[PDB]
Amino acid sequence: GLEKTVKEKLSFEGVGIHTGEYSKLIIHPEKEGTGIRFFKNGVYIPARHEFVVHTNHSTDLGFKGQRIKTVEHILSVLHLLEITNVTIEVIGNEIPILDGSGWEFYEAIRKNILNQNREIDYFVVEEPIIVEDEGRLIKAEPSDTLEVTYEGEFKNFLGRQKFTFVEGNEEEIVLARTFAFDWEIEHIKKVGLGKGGSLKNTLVLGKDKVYNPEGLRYENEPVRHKVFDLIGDLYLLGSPVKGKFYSFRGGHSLNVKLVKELAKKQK
Ligand SMILES: CCCCCCCCCCCCCC(=O)O
Ligand SMILES: [Zn+2]
Ligand SMILES: [Zn+2]
Ligand SMILES: [Zn+2]
Ligand SMILES: [Zn+2]
Repeated sequence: GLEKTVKEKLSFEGVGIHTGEYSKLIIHPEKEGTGIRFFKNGVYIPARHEFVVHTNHSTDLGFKGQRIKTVEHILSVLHLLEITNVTIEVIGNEIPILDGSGWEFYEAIRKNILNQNREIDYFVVEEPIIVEDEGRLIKAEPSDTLEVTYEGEFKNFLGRQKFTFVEGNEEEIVLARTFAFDWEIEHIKKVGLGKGGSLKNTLVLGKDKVYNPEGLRYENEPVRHKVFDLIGDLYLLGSPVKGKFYSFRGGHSLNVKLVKELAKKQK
């Protein structure tokens, strides 16, 4: 496939789920071979694993004293549409959460794709690999197409659920919203996070209840969102990824751990 950028500048704005502050994005077109990077207060922060500085409740990047929180969703949408060259200018300290999914980003960027004059240099998983952490596990193996399966084992009514994404089914995961369980809200607030969270941008679940009056968009919306997250974190490898992935209870921390190991193996 050929590298792609956006036809023109695209802007998005809104509160950040963690900072609770208003932030704005301006997605700028870039020439072939530029790659995906963020720009904040005069500093360019490449969308690569070397710049990850936090992964507990979001994937955050930083460089030279400048930090940007929650890049997982915008990066996942860019990965899914195979946008390879753009500069995401951020005026604020975090990417706007919007409705908690990648829908708005997806609809806008998809309508503004510009093919360029260079073959994409994909990151191709060359051999099987497995990373684990406290019962959580993620496996990656060779594949001509990006395939991602996420299996969750939740302590509430969700129980055991599984979802598989395959190329062409992008729309099945870009609408899945971020979620949190009521029993983890106290901790998130205590560590200085989740300041912008609300039922408008977060699916809040209880042991046996869904607080959002609109309910779930899909009975397995939570696992679809986790697949969406992994695809965003996988883009930290530096280019569109070709491989088959299986994540069991994975999260941003384990996702980045996998990315770093795959990168080391210069796979
Ligand atoms: C009662 C209003 C709801 C408060 C929402 C708390 C903030 C949401 C935390 C974000 C959870 C996603 C964590 C992740 O990125 O893996
Ligand atoms: Zn090609
Ligand atoms: Zn924490
Ligand atoms: Zn996240
Ligand atoms: Zn997410």
